[PDB]
Amino acid sequence: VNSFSGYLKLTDNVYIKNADIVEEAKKVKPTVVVNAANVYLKHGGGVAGALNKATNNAMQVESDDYIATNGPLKVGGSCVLSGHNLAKHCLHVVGPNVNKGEDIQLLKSAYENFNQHEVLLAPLLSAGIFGADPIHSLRVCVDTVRTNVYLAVFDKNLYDKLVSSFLE
Ligand SMILES: CC(C)[C@H](Nc1ncnc2[nH]c(-c3cnn(CC(=O)N(C)C)c3)cc12)c1ccc2c(c1)OCCO2
Repeated sequence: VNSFSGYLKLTDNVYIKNADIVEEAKKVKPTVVVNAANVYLKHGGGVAGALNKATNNAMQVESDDYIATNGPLKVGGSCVLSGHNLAKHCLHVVGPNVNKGEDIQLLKSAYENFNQHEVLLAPLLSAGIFGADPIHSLRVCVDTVRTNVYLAVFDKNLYDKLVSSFLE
């Protein structure tokens, strides 16, 4: 049903809210929820661990069967699988992990995957323990994504800093 509410409108197609992406998926019932994935789809930590636990491990079981036959994703790449009880589909997107020396330039490629979907509920790619500058990830999102993206950022201090810096 894609019933998003309580978002700040940053541009004509990018919205942001201080919220847990899991609670937003349960309220909104989106067509697509984006996972902040890694190349072997190991759903531990951050967004991935929270989405997988909210599916009672159904996401991990499906992802392990996908990887057994198809192998790992590339950094900047994505994979549509089931959204289970959270969404119709889950778009698993791998942003670069700059704390592990991956190329920050691939963050644009990671957000370009969003353009295949009319509307998405998504996290801020490559933030948290992946190490990218959040203000930079928000600018790449705004400059790259043309479809409707609703960003859920589960940290009030980070949310306030992003909004204040975007509005300068
Ligand atoms: C930057 C941060 C704030 C962001 N995290 C998040 N952004 C949006 N919704 C989120 N939910 C959770 C979460 C975790 N646990 N729970 C359950 C819970 O707290 N319960 C009490 C039941 C919910 C984290 C989260 C982020 C974004 C991208 C990343 C990244 C992290 O980790 C590495 C890859 O990429």
